Amino acid sequence: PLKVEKFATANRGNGLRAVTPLRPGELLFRSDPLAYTVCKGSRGVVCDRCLLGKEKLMRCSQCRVAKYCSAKCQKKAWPDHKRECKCLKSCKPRYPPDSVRLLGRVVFKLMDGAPSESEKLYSFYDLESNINKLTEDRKEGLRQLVMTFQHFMREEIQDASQLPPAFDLFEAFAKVICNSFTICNAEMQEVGVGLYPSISLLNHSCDPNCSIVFNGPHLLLRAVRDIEVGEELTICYLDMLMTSEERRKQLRDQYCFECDCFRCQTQDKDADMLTGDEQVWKEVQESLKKIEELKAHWKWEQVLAMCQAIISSNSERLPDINIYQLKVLDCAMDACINLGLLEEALFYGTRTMEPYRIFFPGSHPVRGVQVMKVGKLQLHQGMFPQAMKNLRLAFDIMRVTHGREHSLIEDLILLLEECDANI
Ligand SMILES: C[S@@+](CC[C@H](N)C(=O)[O-])C[C@H]1O[C@@H](n2cnc3c(N)ncnc32)[C@H](O)[C@@H]1O
Ligand SMILES: [Zn+2]
Ligand SMILES: [Zn+2]
Ligand SMILES: [Zn+2]
Repeated sequence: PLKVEKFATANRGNGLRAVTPLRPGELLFRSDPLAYTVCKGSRGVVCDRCLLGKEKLMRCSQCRVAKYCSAKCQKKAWPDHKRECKCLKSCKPRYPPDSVRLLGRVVFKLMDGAPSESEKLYSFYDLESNINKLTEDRKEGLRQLVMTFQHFMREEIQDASQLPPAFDLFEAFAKVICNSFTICNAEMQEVGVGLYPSISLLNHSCDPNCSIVFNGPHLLLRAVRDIEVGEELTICYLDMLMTSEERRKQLRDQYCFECDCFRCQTQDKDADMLTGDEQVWKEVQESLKKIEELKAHWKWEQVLAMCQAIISSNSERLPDINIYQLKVLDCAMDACINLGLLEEALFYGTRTMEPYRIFFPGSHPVRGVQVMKVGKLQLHQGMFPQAMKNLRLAFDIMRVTHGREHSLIEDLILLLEECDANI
């Protein structure tokens, strides 16, 4: 029996609420995507199917765009790839926007696959589109995505008879905008995008009572606070390292609503997030656009070189509590780890630990994984009591946010065992 249920909220459309009391860590829903694809920067870096990175990937011989970690993944992916394959080939070397490839897989799944378990509570047809709130600028952008879709799908979709009944391409892209999920690997690197329509019932909170984590394309929804019967379930749609002004803009631009929560009313944590000299963090925030772009393409050496230029600058520096400085530190930590610079990684990672405690309150999967990385670096360095403390803290968080059903809990348990045997 389900612990959650769809309901009509008073002023946020449809939502999800608890049917039984919930405790921190309790698994509320599991889902595979209705449809998903690899994101632009991870294309050819991770496997199209399982979203794991490898040093060498096999490509699909027909289109040479889809790439896989194994013969098993390539064969298993063939049904959901067969029709897009003709489209990607005939449109080479033009590669579609991620949302267009995603919507292609939506159409093929809806036309050719059995009804999807991902739609059990809520279907793609049910999804909010926010049409009557879109600006003229947004509508124009969606009209270009429509034509991009029609161009890219020409080989497989000729007319409305190859679409689901009463299927409006404009309205479908509007649904995509405000219901796409960014998929991340175990290390919290962005690797894909997917639609999970039952999960799309969850409304936003800047201080949520639930959390989702991804294990490959599989999505786990867990409570991270006590929740009582009838209480609405919420997740945070946004990066925690954002000011209320930055949250207002993205929630307006992407989700067409204004947030009334306590954090937004009081600009909760804004002042701490923006400490240091404004001119300096303006420039660091500018640079982060290139840094994050490079990182989205796994270009670790260039990421590290840009981050070192900031972290160890000869010009003025920022406190580690500044969110842009914090972001640079994490990018440098993750680069060093992938480049095997483990002493330097531990240096940056340890510096993020107190800012992460402040900005990821309660149980948040992002902080749980960060602490696990630091303790793993400390274990490899022989700092056994210090590693053991952070590994236990990571377990305390990730037992709630990840849970037994997430394979990273297994990896963490082994690290805990290895570190305890040392002690
Ligand atoms: C993923 S859907 C959530 C389910 C949605 N309420 C529905 O009816 O299908 C995202 C949309 O829900 C609405 N929404 C989500 N969180 C909200 C909030 N905190 N306040 C008002 N509306 C919200 C916005 O319309 C947003 O674009
Ligand atoms: Zn694979
Ligand atoms: Zn192919
Ligand atoms: Zn808010």
